[PDB]
Amino acid sequence: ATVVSGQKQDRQGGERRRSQLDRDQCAYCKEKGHWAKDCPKKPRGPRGPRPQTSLL
RNA sequence: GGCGGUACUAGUUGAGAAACUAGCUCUGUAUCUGGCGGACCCGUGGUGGAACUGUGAAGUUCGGAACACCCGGCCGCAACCCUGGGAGAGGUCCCAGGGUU
Ligand SMILES: [Zn+2]
Repeated sequence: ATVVSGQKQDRQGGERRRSQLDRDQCAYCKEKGHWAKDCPKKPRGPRGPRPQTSLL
């Protein structure tokens, strides 16, 4: 056949870290003990307090 | 907890407002990159072979494999982006594909 495909191009370099994330660390608060999916910061309803006004 | 703006409160300085510091109020804030489940398909991917020999390590024989738990991809999902097309009084739209999580 000859002539089908070819290039052979070098391209490397993928060194990146996640704040030295640990298998026992949190990727949210950076706290060690729980996981991000278990971060106590994870907000969620219902809502806390409730506003209310009258004549103003 | 920390800081900034606000006012006030205290202390100091000062004649002076004002300056500074501290206290604090409110106000506001700032982070899920390792993705999570699902099924159970593929790779012996990872790790602990089993007994036996032996003071000890190490081996040996067995099987030459098995199992188990995890593992990756993989699928379902949402997020982000690359890519394109065409018209539109200037970058609007709509929609599909992939990768990664
Ligand atoms: Zn956390």
